[PDB]
Amino acid sequence: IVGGYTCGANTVPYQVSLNSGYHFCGGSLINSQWVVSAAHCYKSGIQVRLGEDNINVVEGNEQFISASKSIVHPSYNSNTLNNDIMLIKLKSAASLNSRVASISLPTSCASAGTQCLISGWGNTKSSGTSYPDVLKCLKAPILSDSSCKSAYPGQITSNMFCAGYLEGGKDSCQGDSGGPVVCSGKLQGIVSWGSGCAQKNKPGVYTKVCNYVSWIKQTIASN
Ligand SMILES: [Ca+2]
Repeated sequence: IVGGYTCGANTVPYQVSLNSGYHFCGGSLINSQWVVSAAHCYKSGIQVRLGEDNINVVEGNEQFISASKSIVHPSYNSNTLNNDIMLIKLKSAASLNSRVASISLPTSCASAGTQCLISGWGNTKSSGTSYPDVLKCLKAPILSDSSCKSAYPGQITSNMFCAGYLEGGKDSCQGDSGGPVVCSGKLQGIVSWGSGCAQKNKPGVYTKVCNYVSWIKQTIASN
């Protein structure tokens, strides 16, 4: 996260870390057995880390759980990043408490201007690379579809939204992918892609979770 602040330990109880011997993506807990993340974070060997603040120190409150399976959206397109969503089933059910809790799915899409909380352990630099130990947070509005499309003409599908600041200085960055975008208590977005980090007129692009609620529900029911 570039331009954000320290969240505070366990204040984003639905944030997960995907680990393969290092932190490579984020994700959100949506029930005791399932995490949502981005299709592009897809790899074998994933250990889901819940209740993490400092990802380098065991502090207490962590639960380390192997993914049992990862489900990339069948229509995911790695050139376009259209349908950039993935579900991960935990080998066993997390223990839900105040530190480790699930985020609700929206029942309707958010409008332009809604303020959301984005969070991750990704690079905190616009230029160069500086990874934090602790979770960082950012408040960012959802931009209008007109602005989003005039920033990335021919690249925005109806399953993507833009959020952030046209002025540069504040954004998600390398490391943050798969992580939540939460707006009024629901998960509206997934960190997906952009152009550099916190560059002027190049806001971050997010997966539009409201378009996937049925798919999520349907796939979880059958697995
Ligand atoms: Ca830790």
